[PDB]
Amino acid sequence: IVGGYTCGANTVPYQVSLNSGYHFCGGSLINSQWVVSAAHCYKSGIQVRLGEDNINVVEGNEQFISASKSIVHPSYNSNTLNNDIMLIKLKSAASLNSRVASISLPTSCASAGTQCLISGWGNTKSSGTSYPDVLKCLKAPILSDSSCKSAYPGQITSNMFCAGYLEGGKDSCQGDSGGPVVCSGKLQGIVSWGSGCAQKNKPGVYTKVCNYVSWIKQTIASN
Ligand SMILES: [Ca+2]
Repeated sequence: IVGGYTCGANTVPYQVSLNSGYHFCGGSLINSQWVVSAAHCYKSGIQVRLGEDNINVVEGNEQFISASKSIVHPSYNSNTLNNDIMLIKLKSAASLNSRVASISLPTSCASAGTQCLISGWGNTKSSGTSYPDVLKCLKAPILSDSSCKSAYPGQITSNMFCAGYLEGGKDSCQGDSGGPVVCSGKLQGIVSWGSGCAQKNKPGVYTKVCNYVSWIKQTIASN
């Protein structure tokens, strides 16, 4: 996260870390057995880390759980990043408490201007690379579809939204992918892609979770 602040330990109880011997993506807990993340974070060997603040120190409150399976959206397109969503089933059910809790799915899409909380352990630099130990947070509005499309003409599908600041200085960055975008208590977005980090007129692009609620529900029911 570039331009954000320290969240505070366990204040984003639905944030997960995907680990393969290092932190490579984020994700959100949506029930005791399932995490949502981005299709592009897809790899074998994933250990889901819940209740993490400092990802380098065991502090207490962590639960380390192997993914049992990862489900990339069948229509995911790695050139376009259209349908950039993935579900991960935990080998066993997390223990839900105040530190480790699930985020609700929206029942309707958010409008332009809604303020959301984005969070991750990704690079905190616009230029160069500086990874934090602790979770960082950012408040960012959802931009209008007109602005989003005039920033990335021919690249925005109806399953993507833009959020952030046209002025540069504040954004998600390398490391943050798969992580939540939460707006009024629901998960509206997934960190997906952009152009550099916190560059002027190049806001971050997010997966539009409201378009996937049925798919999520349907796939979880059958697995
Ligand atoms: Ca830790």
